[PDB]
Amino acid sequence: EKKKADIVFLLDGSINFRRDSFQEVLRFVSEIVDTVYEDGDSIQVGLVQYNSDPTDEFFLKDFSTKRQIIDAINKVVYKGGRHANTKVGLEHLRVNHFVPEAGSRLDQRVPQIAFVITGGKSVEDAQDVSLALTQRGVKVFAVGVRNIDSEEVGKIASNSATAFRVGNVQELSELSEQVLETLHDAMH
Repeated sequence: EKKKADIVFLLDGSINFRRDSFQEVLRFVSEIVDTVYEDGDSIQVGLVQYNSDPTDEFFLKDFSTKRQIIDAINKVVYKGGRHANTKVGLEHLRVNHFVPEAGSRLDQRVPQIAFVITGGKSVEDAQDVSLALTQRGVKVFAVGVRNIDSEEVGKIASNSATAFRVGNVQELSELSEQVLETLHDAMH
């Protein structure tokens, strides 16, 4: 009954979001972690901010309590940049986050979840990298903000149930209920 999962967040840090809008994404990610991580759960969290390049903020192995994770999320600094490349972002997760040396328990059939939040269409199609992760057992969650349509969010997400869309970062929290039920299913 205890929840076991490794969740890696991939956050668009480009100019698709303003700096203060990015802080609303961090707050949303913190709220997700705070409610999904119950007392006694074995949940690890890593986070990547990406523009044209990915930036490792922390790995699954780094922090071991919910409070350390939440404090780590609320220390990420918006870095900006142009041309958010979600394909390079997902490939970086493939190489550097869903591996044992980064703390991933993918080898032990522990649920692996990639949570993508993007505010604009990727300058490089990420459909094949997302499919390669899905076929390896990684569940890819995709949350498109403002300039993301149904087809782009469908290319990133593993399936329709893990594809979400909102009109702005302030609306992100109306997905909280739906995201957690889907996250709940993704650990069942």
